[PDB]
Amino acid sequence: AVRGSIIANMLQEHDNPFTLYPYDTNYLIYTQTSDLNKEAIASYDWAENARKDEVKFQLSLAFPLWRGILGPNSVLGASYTQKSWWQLSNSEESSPFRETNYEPQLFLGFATDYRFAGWTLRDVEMGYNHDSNGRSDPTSRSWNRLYTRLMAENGNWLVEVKPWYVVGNTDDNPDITKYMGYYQLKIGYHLGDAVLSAKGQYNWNTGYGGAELGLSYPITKHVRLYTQVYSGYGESLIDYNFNQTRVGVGVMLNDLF
Ligand SMILES: CCCCCCCCO[C@@H]1O[C@H](CO)[C@@H](O)[C@H](O)[C@H]1O
Ligand SMILES: CCCCCCCCO[C@@H]1O[C@H](CO)[C@@H](O)[C@H](O)[C@H]1O
Repeated sequence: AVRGSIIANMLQEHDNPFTLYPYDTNYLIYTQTSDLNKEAIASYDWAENARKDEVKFQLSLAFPLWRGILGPNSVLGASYTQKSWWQLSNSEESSPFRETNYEPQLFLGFATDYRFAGWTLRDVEMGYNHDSNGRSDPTSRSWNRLYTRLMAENGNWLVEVKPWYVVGNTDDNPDITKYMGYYQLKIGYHLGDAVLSAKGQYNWNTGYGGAELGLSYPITKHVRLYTQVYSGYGESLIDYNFNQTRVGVGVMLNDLF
């Protein structure tokens, strides 16, 4: 199976066409943020009654569009990642959604076997990424990136680097690279069935950035208990230039590996 190998997983054909493939993690946690960005969402009619406690979730799927496109162990794929912040408890304002980040990708991935002194480069993926919050001005955030995702493992460790280059219109947030940087590092450690993870981005030039620490353990064969702690800038597109520390607990399907 090869833990956390996204590309190798996509090559494994499913009998039922409706059985999709996981790309990033899939979870639904009840959170509590340190500070809520009302300044950015001031245009909303419920902005003032915004609660610091929100239901946060992430949906992430991969769709193999063409296997073996560039030889065996290669694939032309697509993926969809959605992160949503929901003011569920806020019954006073009809439980509105504060932000949703739609993140579809089109890539060319390869399942590899390169040795790096104990480590093994399992995935090499290169593609285009679109990320917008589907909002109308002034609360509209959006940016496009061309990237490369590398994944390597070493026993109970997993490391994934994802450098990128911004392409296209950045008018909705001209300085988004100031807070996001030029790459994303992800680390995962397997302590038996417990999975510890780290995911962050950092601009070494400006000093801005954010990080995410997570810990899961299986409830059953498919679901897991997940605890997350984000801290820094760029949690969501609307909060790309807003700093906050968020803690949440909930359920998770798949983790890093
Ligand atoms: C490494 C393989 C990458 C496959 C992703 C296909 C991206 C096609 O997508 C196109 O990419 C262009 C890049 O300059 C953009 O200018 C276009 O707006 C976008 O539609
Ligand atoms: C395979 C390992 C790839 C690591 C990706 C790191 C790339 C991030 O590197 C960044 O590049 C920018 C443009 O040159 C510089 O301005 C930044 O100072 C630098 O941090």
